[PDB]
Amino acid sequence: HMCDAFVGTWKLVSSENFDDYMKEVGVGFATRKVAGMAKPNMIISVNGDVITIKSESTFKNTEISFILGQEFDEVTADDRKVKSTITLDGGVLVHVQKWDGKSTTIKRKREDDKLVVECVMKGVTSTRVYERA
Ligand SMILES: O=C1CC(c2ccc(Cl)cc2)CC(=O)C1=CO
Repeated sequence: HMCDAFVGTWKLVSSENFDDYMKEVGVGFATRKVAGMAKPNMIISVNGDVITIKSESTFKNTEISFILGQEFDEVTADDRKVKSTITLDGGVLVHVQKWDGKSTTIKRKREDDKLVVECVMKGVTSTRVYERA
């Protein structure tokens, strides 16, 4: 029942500061431009202890399946190979990605009828808001 309120089909409706976040992560110019245009659909589902997050866009399709607290390998939309751990902190999904000595955190929370995503790289944050599709 853990993540029930996250389950569903979500579509991006707003983004703020995403180019600067991507720059801070180390994403190159061309990928930033094309990734920044995308309006992804994110499909979140749960089956037993396994959570699946799929993202579909004109840029890239991604899929991760995981168990809370259990590290896994992830290939990100910008083709980083990272080690990821996702936990729940007070109702917020907290997703840490580690690679090349670096780390970034993606937080996902329900707020009103939205799914709010905050991407943090050091001092740089981006907020991405999704609504039900
Ligand atoms: O899981 C993700 C991925 C995240 C992203 C996309 C592209 C790059 Cl280059 C870096 C990070 C954007 C996002 O909104 C999201 C929502 O759950």
